[PDB]
Amino acid sequence: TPFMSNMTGWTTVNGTWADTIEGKQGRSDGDSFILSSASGSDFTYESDITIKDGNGRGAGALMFRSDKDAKNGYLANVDAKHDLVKFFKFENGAASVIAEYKTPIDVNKKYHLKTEAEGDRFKIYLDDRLVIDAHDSVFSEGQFGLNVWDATAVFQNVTKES
Ligand SMILES: OC[C@H]1O[C@](O)(CO)[C@@H](O)[C@@H]1O
Ligand code: NA
Repeated sequence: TPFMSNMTGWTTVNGTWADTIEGKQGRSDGDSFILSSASGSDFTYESDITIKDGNGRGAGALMFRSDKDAKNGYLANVDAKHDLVKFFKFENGAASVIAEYKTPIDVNKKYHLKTEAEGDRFKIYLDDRLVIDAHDSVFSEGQFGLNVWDATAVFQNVTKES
């Protein structure tokens, strides 16, 4: 098992998801999603994320407090195309952004993305540097997942602690 995670029940919502020696690979034009059967309310959730060459060289994301369809929930991402770390939400099937931090995000560079969620408060860390501290009260609990946007991206050491 080349994909390292402490979570299981990984079930594709859409896009294409496969395990490689670099970890779990997602690939789509636009947004796509894979959900774990694992669920949570307050937690730390993290992954190594690498944007590969291909598609639009866009983004890879943690997803959390997600509904069963990935139509509602929170994401934190690294976006190579836009040079952004975004904290955002889907609500009623569409995305809107809560906070975003500007920094160069390079293709083929491994980033460690960490989210700490506690009640309505979220702290997002990029390679251990705190970059976003935000509030949003829309979702309190749900499934963990992963997302890519206009990208091929690879996720490794995907872990939850609570
Ligand atoms: O940064 C990429 C992300 O940006 C969004 O357009 C939200 O602004 C999402 O659809 C996509 O996953
Ligand atoms: Na970039």
